[PDB]
Amino acid sequence: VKAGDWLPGFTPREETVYVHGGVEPDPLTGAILPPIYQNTTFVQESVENYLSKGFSYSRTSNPTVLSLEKKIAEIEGGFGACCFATGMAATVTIFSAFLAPGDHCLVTNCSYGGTNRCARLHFSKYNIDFEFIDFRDPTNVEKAIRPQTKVVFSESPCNPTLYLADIEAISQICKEKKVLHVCDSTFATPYMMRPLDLGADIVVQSTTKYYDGHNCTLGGAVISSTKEIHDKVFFLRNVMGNIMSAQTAFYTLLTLKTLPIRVEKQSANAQKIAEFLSKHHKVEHVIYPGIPSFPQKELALKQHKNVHGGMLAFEVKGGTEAGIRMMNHVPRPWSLCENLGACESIITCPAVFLREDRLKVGITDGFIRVSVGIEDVNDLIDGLDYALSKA
Amino acid sequence: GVKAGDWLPGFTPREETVYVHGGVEPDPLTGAILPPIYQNTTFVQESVENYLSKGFSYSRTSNPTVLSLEKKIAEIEGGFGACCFATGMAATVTIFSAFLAPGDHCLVTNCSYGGTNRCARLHFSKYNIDFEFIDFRDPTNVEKAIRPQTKVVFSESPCNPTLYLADIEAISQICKEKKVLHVCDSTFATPYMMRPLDLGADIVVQSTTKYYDGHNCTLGGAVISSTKEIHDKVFFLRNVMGNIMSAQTAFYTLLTLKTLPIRVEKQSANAQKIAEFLSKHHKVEHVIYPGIPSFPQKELALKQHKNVHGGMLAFEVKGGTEAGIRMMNHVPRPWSLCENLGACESIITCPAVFTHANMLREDRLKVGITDGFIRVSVGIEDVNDLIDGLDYALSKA
Amino acid sequence: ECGVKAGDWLPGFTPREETVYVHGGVEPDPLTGAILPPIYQNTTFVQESVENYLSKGFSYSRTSNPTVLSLEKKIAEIEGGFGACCFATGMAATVTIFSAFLAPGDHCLVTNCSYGGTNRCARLHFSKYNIDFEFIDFRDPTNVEKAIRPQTKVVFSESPCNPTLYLADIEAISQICKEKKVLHVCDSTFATPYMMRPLDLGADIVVQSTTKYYDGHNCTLGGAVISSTKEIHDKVFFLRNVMGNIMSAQTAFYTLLTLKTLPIRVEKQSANAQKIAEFLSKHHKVEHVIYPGIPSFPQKELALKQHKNVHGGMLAFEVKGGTEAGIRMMNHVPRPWSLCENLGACESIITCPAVFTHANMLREDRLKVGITDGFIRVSVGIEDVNDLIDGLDYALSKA
Amino acid sequence: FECGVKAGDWLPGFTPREETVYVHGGVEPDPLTGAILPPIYQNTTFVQESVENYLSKGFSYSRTSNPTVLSLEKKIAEIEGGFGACCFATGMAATVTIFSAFLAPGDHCLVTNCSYGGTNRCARLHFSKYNIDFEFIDFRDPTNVEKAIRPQTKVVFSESPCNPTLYLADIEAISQICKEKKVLHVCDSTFATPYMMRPLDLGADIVVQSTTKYYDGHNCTLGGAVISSTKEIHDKVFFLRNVMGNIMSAQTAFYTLLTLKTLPIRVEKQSANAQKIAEFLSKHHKVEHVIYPGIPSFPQKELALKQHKNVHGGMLAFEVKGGTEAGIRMMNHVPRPWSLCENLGACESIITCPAVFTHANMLREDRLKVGITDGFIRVSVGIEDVNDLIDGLDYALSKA
Ligand SMILES: *Cc1c(COP(=O)(O)O)cnc(C)c1O
Ligand SMILES: *Cc1c(COP(=O)(O)O)cnc(C)c1O
Ligand SMILES: *Cc1c(COP(=O)(O)O)cnc(C)c1O
Ligand SMILES: *Cc1c(COP(=O)(O)O)cnc(C)c1O
Repeated sequence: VKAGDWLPGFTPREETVYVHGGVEPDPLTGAILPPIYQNTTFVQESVENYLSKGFSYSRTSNPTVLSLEKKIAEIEGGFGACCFATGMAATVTIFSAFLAPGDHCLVTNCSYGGTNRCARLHFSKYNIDFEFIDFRDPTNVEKAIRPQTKVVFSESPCNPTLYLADIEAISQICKEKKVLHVCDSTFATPYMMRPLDLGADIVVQSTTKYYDGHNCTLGGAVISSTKEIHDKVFFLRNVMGNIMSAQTAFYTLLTLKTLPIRVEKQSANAQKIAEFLSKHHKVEHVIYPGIPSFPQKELALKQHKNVHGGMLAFEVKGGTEAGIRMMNHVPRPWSLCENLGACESIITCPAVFLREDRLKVGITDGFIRVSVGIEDVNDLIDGLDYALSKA
Repeated sequence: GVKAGDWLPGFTPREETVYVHGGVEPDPLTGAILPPIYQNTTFVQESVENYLSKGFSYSRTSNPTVLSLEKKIAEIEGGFGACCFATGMAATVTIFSAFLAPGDHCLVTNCSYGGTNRCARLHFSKYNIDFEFIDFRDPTNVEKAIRPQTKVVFSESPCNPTLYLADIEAISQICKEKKVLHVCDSTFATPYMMRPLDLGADIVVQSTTKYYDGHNCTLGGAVISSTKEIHDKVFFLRNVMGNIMSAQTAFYTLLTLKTLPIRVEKQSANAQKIAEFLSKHHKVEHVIYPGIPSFPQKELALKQHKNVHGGMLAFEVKGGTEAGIRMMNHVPRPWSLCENLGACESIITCPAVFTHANMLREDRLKVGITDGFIRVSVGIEDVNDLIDGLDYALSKA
Repeated sequence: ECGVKAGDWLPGFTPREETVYVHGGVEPDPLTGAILPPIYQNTTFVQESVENYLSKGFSYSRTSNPTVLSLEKKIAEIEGGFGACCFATGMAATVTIFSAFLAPGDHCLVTNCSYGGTNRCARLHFSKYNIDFEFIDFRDPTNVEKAIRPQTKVVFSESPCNPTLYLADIEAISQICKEKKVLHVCDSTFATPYMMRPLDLGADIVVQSTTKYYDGHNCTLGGAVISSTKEIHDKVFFLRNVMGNIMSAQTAFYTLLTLKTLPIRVEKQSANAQKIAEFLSKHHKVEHVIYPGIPSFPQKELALKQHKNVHGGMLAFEVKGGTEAGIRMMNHVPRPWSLCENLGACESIITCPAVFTHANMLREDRLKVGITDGFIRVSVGIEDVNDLIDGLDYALSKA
Repeated sequence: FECGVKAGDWLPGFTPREETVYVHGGVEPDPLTGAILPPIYQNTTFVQESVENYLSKGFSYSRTSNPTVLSLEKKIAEIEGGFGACCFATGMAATVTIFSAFLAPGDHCLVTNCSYGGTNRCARLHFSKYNIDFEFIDFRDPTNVEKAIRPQTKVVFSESPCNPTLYLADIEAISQICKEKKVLHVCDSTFATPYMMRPLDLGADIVVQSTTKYYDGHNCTLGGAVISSTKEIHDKVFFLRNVMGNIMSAQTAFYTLLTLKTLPIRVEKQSANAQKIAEFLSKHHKVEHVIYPGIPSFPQKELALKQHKNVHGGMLAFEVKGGTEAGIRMMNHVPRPWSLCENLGACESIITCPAVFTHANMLREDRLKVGITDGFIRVSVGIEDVNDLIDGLDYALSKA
């Protein structure tokens, strides 16, 4: 083999896949990065050679988006991947493809609020029955499955309570029951957990959070384990017109190269911050998979690779008013906003951004979600200490 | 005392002024004449109490650049509001997802855009929604087919690719009398030639990919709503389905929309000349263009078309499918053999051999797509080069 | 006849003007068929071997880039030159000209009412290199003939001039410089190739600020040097690599998009400008109007000989009442007008050089370069001309 | 620590630590919208509200200044520890602006003889035509710089580490010498990055950066930066950048603002991988010499540990046994994940041989005078798994 070739029998290791996976220099010019195909249509050789070069119209497929999809499928370990404008678009495409009137769908009751509301308020009007259950015990999944059940939709770790779901056990249950297991691994990243290695049928990802990790783009990704699922997803994406654009795909191809080192820094910072918070006299409870008080420490040790993530949560003593004061006084470098998984550490209120339906979802009084970034951990802890001084 | 930066109080801007400036003012912070690109996911909040005080939180729900474009588009189309989407298909599917439910009936023109038709029949009907495809050239047919289950009447004019016209005013009168939502896709028309919201339509769907862009650069869609209620439901469902337009695409479209009037004027003058040339060419059987006397709906065209008759035309070659294939395989530069329309670059397509090549012949003659039908999207090149290329190609058929 | 197929031009085809603006120097992407050139937003290019170094034509984006190269071939075709080199700004292009073709002890003739950037560039920077710049009247070519020295290497003309709209006979000056064997460089930013191509008229080098009409949307900055011979082009290319002022791929993509509508943009701008100049010429508050399309124009013979299709989107006038009247007018110019510094855009722009850009310079020099006290520069856009005239009328009512 | 600041403010008197500055320096949420990232002002001109309020909002024309570029410039000035900074289309543009602003006919300028080939070519092929004398000397000894200073000397242009021999220059001693002799000190710290060495901290007057390499670190954009220690130097550079029309674009500034946030962790990973790779290469039968500041064989190890912070860098060099032919064989058989190209400092590992690619048309004596031997290989270590990089290098050396 010569320059530009991978060694025969090569299995690139993880970080190599994040830097190089599924992307090669441009054949025409040798450009080390994939050029941006900011372009609607593609000229055909003739009528008989329609699609001979692989492209026709950017709503159906785009070369930059295709390069990103190949990289994403390689990173998550699936057959194929389809990229979308947003993570909600990926979720909605899954629900549109695999649910018909009369079908049943099991969802984790602490899913992302957008997923829950899109199921509850929109798709329910098509006479699809969504049942929200506790995924912490896989036996609940096994006993709630009906003959009409098509999709089991898990999420691990959960937004924002950080509950874990045993992806391997749930997937075994679903294979025995012949139902599609879809897993939302946005909080974990493939660097900490790949549900496809654990038997899941589909992975859904909001690339907005960690794939980007720069507060730059929006994006979604559906990673399919087989060709049939992938082809159904691709067809429906073309039908619904929610494909990701070439510029976003270029941004994400760039940002994905640093996901491992970013997540390593974020999870080290998060470990230190969780320990600090767990020894703080104004903090009632701290949720982080890496500290011994984590209720699902056994599952986290079984399921998490490399790290325990940049996401944590905590409750301030005194409830809603103390939490609101603290968040109103959290100083820079923190940012009080709605995203997560970025270089910029973010602090959020889930509720104030009915308590009867929220206390059942785990978001109790004074629940604070923390997305740790890559700043100096001491500056972050200084800001947190000052903010807690106002609680 | 009107000063620099203000509009004169009682002076409504005219059309081209609206296309250049509509709904976009210089950046308050810096004075930037173009609004900056908010290539940015999230927006910092001043406090928990002052949530959304500056109007933004998350770009999937709303983005400042996208919002500027939406204000310009709503101004140009003459509606209350607008929501911009990643594609035109996204906008159409958002309409269908918002206003249809199992058991409802929806009327669509049988010569709709292929994507609209395929989206209805292969996806939404699995939700037990009945889509009936009737001929919209006679509004009394729409008046007949409306039932108590009917919720949406989906018209298109001019139609892709047959350029059939629908009388938006008469159809809107019908739907208003019958209390049913009239949605019109005027992508082929552009707001410069026809504004369905002026003609009584309740919703307009646009694929900004075509003429709003006009440069083969971006994908995009738009839903322009006549009332606050329709706009609010479209906005909510767009946030739910995550198919909003990107900020970079919105910037591109804000740039290209400024030249839509002159672009469409050049394209339509070129198209008139090309249609006349084709109509007096011996290897051409039929020519379809609203601006030549042989157009079957000349009365409606003169009634509801403004300024121009469009850059789209169509024609049939003598000898049918094989002759059309030969000709299209021999259409030289400056022409492009591809799938888009409405761009500065002139484009030749065969919907029977490219878009509906997998479709059977028996049902493609019902869409009016004869085999040998050729869709022409005229660009802004010198019309003599375009005619020379067409003549060379026709010599091969 | 022939047997060319789709994607081919007819044999020996010479595209007409507008066709060159839409398609010139750009073919679909050979790899994918993409109708537009993809953006090569990347720094370095991988080589397949030591032997095949540069075999695919690219190594490093500072030296050259595929998107920039597409734009450069298009611009060379549009201006009718051998080659083109694209730069980050128009001033970058001009500075590269001056850096390449002047040395200590050399003489260079510049039009006295040149653009302020070129004048400042020569007087405040390059003069330090013992290059002697002389600023003369270019409205009479015999002035150019009489000012040429044995040490002269460059004659830098500009037509129409920024902002006086003075013209220069590019053909006669080109004849003079050919006779005495000195390089003729011409800045035709204000004209655009759609109105005047100096290389057609015997110029050796054309300099363009693509920021203005090439862009025409107030979006990007950019410059271009178009060379009539391979030797000049190679010198410019080498120095552009040395100085690191190449245009970026994103800017090149923007300009490739915007250039496609320059003909229709300029047609609309010039029709609007003709109507606006005719309106202002009759105006109570207006002292003079300067536009090549009205009989008032002093150099109308040269304009009719030298201008193709249009007389441009630029005009200028003088408000009666001096600097205070100018200031009142500017302070009350309403939308759709904009009070700013660019020109050639779809958005109509208006400004007064004496109180904004040239406020620091002494009145004697302003009058020396023809910029009177009430001088107003007007870049006409593509808005409805009636709204523009209404705005001008109100602003003048406050004068 | 008893104050009353709230969300959006820094703590009073706060000086953030290094990584915090890389993420947040020079940048705050957008006042209009709260946008956490600076919007891209893809925009030429800026409307003025009045004749009297001209420039009251800070901007007029993007060739002179642009808000995105200014945000990046503030971040860079904070990161390098300087008064001000101006950003340019390329690094060569930054260097060219320095040479244009501070040199006149008859002036003398000392340049490190192993400077980046572009700077050397810039000096000899273009600026020397203005009767500016450029003398190229060995900067590894500050006494050489002091003895080589002439009455007409105005600029001393150091580089450390130098492209590509990785020679070091004692920035602090050279700065002391220049400050005594009242001469400008410009330092090209492109290879080092501010994360490893900040020459303004060590007394330099001007820092020149190619943001193309490590600031970007993604093979994405070109750019340059001039960081000035005083307002006077900064104003001179600003004025001349407006004259030269070589300012950075807003889009490039946005890209670089994005990528600068990960420079610390990127450089940490790159330098750890580079330490391992240099050891593995110090260790090979086909390798004659390895040059990396982090291994004991480095000739300037003492200066390296005095001057370098946190890391020893992602750049290394070595020389294969067997000269140009073995070097060519290895280069022709360097497999993925390596790339054979001309940039450096990126996430993608890059390898090249200057004597056969960029300096191939250069005389051999001229190359050996700069220390570019026949088997000389320049290695830019990325952030891939170091074992894959080592396997690729081992396969390539097997075919040498
Ligand atoms: C944010 C999020 C989503 C939605 O992705 P978007 O890009 O915002 O549409 C889905 N799932 C999870 C777990 C998320 O955190
Ligand atoms: C092309 C087209 C569409 C689809 O719009 P996209 O932007 O391609 O998704 C819808 N309607 C009509 C009339 C069209 O021509
Ligand atoms: C504006 C202008 C220039 C300078 O070009 P920039 O892109 O602004 O640097 C040069 N010449 C003329 C005639 C101009 O109008
Ligand atoms: C690459 C480089 C430069 C030139 O910077 P560009 O961005 O390529 O113009 C200058 N100095 C050093 C040390 C370099 O490595």
